[PDB]
Amino acid sequence: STGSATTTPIDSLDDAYITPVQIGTPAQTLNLDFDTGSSDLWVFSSETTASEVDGQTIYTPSKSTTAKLLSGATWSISYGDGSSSSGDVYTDTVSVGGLTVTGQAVESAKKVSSSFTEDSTIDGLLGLAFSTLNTVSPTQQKTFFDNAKASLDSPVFTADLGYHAPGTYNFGFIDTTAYTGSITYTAVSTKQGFWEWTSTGYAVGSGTFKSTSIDGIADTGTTLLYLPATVVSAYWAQVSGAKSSSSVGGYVFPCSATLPSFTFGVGSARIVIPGDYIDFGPISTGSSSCFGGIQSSAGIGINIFGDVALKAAFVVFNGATTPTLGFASK
Repeated sequence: STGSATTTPIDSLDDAYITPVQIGTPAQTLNLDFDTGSSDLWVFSSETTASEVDGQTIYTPSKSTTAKLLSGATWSISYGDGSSSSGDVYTDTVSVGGLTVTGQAVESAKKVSSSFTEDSTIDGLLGLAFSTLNTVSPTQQKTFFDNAKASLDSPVFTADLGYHAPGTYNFGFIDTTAYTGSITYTAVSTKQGFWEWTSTGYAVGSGTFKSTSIDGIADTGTTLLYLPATVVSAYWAQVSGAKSSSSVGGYVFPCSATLPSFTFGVGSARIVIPGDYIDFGPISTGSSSCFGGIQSSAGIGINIFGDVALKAAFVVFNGATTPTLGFASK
């Protein structure tokens, strides 16, 4: 089997991407944030505290003939940005882009943090990291990909995120028309439950490539590119007037700037992030100070190849017995 679904930015800045997902019978379609950095499929639901729902589409298990309460199971998760959610668990039929899993754990939110309430466009998350990170207790549950894997034509999914445009998540096949040149594959460590890999270095604009190992995660659920402070300083030093602002919470730059590209290494291959991808616009409405899309990972504790990086590439998440990551230009 295979699946193919379009993923769409939630706003003009590509702050996140949503992908329609069919849950239950009859289908209830919710727009979920596909997150390769976590492993819970959770949704706004009829059980969510009413004051914490503000425009989201909810899953109502009582209207689904295939929903079954997973007795005794609860979940609770916290994300890198400090947002959180928690609740109980149903199993139900879940389809993405024509690919169907029966008995998928669908984590129903009783509580969500303000950040989620305030984003009317995201109806939940669909985790695509390794199932070892799943938070369901007392019986840990498998991700959608883990459940689908054995049925897929090939045990892979691909992320093809757009810059200010829709893109695609494919399950079970590699669309050879969706990228240019070759896909370069690189080793993955699953020891922390993430798609963790080591980039071979970087360049700023037309500068010389610096060979250096940068360990980090491929995380579709993180907006920006978070890298070591040395790397980030070298990038922003090439932008006149750029500075790290403690009050704003990272590097800002004059909105009148033309940003240089940033290149990252995948083995001997190179992925080029155009400068425009690094512009996240005014820090507040009407400001001439703009927020940068490359930020320091110092104090996160891990480097994160988020959407800013991933949207510059066609990315293969290879879930073979020994998982790997593949990157191609496009």
